[PDB]
Amino acid sequence: EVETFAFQAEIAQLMSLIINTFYSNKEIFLRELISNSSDALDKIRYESLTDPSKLDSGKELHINLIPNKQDRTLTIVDTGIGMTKADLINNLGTIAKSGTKAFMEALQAGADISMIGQFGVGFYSAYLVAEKVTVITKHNDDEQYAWESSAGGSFTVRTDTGEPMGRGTKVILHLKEDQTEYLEERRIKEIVKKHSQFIGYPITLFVE
Ligand SMILES: COc1ccc(OC)c(Cc2nc3nc(F)nc(N)c3[nH]2)c1
Repeated sequence: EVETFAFQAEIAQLMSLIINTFYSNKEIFLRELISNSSDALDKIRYESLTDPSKLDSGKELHINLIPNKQDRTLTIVDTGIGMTKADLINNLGTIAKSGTKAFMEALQAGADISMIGQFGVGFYSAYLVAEKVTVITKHNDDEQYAWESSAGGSFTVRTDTGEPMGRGTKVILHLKEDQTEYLEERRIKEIVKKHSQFIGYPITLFVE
């Protein structure tokens, strides 16, 4: 069964700003999500220092970038800490409320969209290039979940019956029709080199 939830009003507002504002420098979505992955990998790494059993669900700490032209998706995969149901439905939204407001304020004073990550809400930059985002995630303390949103003010959560992922998070970007450049190998490489060059975890760009 699929539960449908309303975004907090501020988040829905931010999402619509991201979708509606004319802003050509869309490529920053990728460093935002890679950075989110890196924080999540840092978290499970730190936690395992005092409980090595936390790595029973997978020892490898890394990031995969997987384009698929047939499906028109770009997937960012990590083996970080993963998200619980509570994170998905409640906690992320609660923390995002302040960041969103600060960001929206900054945006006059003349900040720009590329600065979204300094407000801890970089995830929503996915909406610069994706019409729909699906997030598959698994935390040690919980079951595997599928979060999904095409914006418009709501998101869904369901327990995921797909392939089990061990531990971590996959963000599946269903790209907008005019955003398929982000499926191209050389465009992805270029972006990773420019914005994510010093991430402390292996980043593997899959080819097709
Ligand atoms: C639905 O997913 C999100 C919604 C809002 C949001 O930041 C407001 C984030 C940001 C984020 N949180 C994450 N937690 C883990 F363990 N791994 C990741 N790769 C994560 N990315 C995710």
